[PDB]
Amino acid sequence: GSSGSSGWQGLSSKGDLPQVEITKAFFAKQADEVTLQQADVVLVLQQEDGWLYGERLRDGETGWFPEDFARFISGPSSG
Repeated sequence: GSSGSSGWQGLSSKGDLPQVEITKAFFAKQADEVTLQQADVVLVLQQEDGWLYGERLRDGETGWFPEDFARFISGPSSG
């Protein structure tokens, strides 16, 4: 299959939310900040001029992550 598991299905709200790839690890210092790795994926949840909140698809950790440490894959389209 694709990795085992034993818990809840998930239960989360999301669709086409914005995603950014962490160019470099982002060691969380605060209690709101989440630790990210290089070339990671985080589902943005709340965009705050300065900090971008999301949930790491890795484990599902939801914290605050700066853009400087990520690259908007697709969101602010042009067309």
